[PDB]
Amino acid sequence: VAFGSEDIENTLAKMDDGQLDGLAFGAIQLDGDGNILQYNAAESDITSRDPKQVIGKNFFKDVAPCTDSPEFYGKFKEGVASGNLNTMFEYTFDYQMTPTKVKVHMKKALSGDSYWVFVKRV
Ligand SMILES: *C(=O)/C=C/c1ccc(O)cc1
Repeated sequence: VAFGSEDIENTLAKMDDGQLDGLAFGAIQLDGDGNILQYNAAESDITSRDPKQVIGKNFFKDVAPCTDSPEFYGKFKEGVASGNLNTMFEYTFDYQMTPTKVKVHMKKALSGDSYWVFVKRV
């Protein structure tokens, strides 16, 4: 239930949008190409994005352009390709929002066809 948990993908594997909105950290589920599958309440609180509005949109191309870099998007693609996405790093979100320092945790989902992007303020 906590950010950075070693088995976080197991816990969240069953959750629907409802339980996902209950997390203390931002949670985004993306497919291989980075299209948004799920986007919870906590993430919305940090970025101002309307969940219903971003579902279906491409995270790296349209929603979060500042993440289009080797340091974020680069690693997402490496993980999709290797099949073992799992990395944590510091990042700053600043597109159409006050510059906000966060800690990010990307981790492949158990379904093997989706990927998680977790975020919390620092
Ligand atoms: C940089 O522009 C990041 C923007 C952003 C990150 C995460 C989100 O959920 C929404 C926008």
